[PDB]
Amino acid sequence: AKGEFIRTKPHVNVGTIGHVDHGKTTLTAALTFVTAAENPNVEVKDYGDIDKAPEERARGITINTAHVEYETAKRHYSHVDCPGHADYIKNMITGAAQMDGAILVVSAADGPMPQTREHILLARQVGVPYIVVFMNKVDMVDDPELLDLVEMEVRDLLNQYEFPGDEVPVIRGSALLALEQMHRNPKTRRGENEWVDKIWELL
RNA sequence: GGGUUCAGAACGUCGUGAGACAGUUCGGUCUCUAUCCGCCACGGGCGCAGGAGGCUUGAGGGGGGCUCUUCCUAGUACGAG
Ligand SMILES: Nc1nc2c(ncn2[C@@H]2O[C@H](COP(=O)(O)OP(=O)(O)CP(=O)(O)O)[C@@H](O)[C@H]2O)c(=O)[nH]1
Ligand SMILES: [Mg+2]
Repeated sequence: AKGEFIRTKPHVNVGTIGHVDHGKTTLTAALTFVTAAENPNVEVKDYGDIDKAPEERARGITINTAHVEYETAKRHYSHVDCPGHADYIKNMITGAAQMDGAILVVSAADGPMPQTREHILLARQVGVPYIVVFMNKVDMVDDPELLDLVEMEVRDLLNQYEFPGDEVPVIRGSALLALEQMHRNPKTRRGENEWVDKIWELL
């Protein structure tokens, strides 16, 4: 009652970094629910069990790199979910020392923060060729052209440590909402619900 | 009436002694009846510029005024955390 792994598509490890409280984990649980419906072989994880360690849970934050499995009819992924803060950097650095690609995560409301830097810096010294940004917390105050300033300065940061910043695919949206509807929408593909389609732009 | 503050008894101690010490130590009677002012209640009498059965206004008095936890705004202002 464990089942044999059926290697169909190719496997690639992608991790998720970025400062604290910026949606790193939820965005992670999201990719689980999102990519779920449109294909089996995923096994759903939630904001709760993604961070099953007491305190990590009861206390609020993420303390240990997760490790999630979700695919696409295109490519199979293994998602290593790093923690924000400092202190635990010794656990993100270990999560990072793996992941082929890093799904960077910045927040519209806050913008690139102190850890956002170092993480990127570690990625340039860990050996994570390729980064993808994902502005989260966008569903905040109508910023006609403010969230645009983020993608202007975040790219400045990436192209500040030898990263294709100007090329880096900066998706936009919210993970909470995206998650939320999915949370109460198990089965349901893309090209339908608002935000859910914002996750796929990233996937 | 547990402490002190009578009489008994003892310790230490001081005194030849009787005795002595806010030094200890055990014991050791706390008084049915409220006249007046005061107070809580309750009436009788006369008064209210005509006699009565009812229902009332409220000057002025009194009473009562308290506080904690948790959830939501929101893990949002602020904060590297
Ligand atoms: N407004 C808004 N809030 C969101 C969004 N995504 C997440 N959040 C908020 O952040 C909370 C937890 O975020 P989480 O994903 O764990 O943050 P994190 O990136 O893991 C921070 P660390 O890993 O360092 O502990 C959520 O319960 C929610 O209130 C979003 O897209 N918009
Ligand atoms: Mg986390």
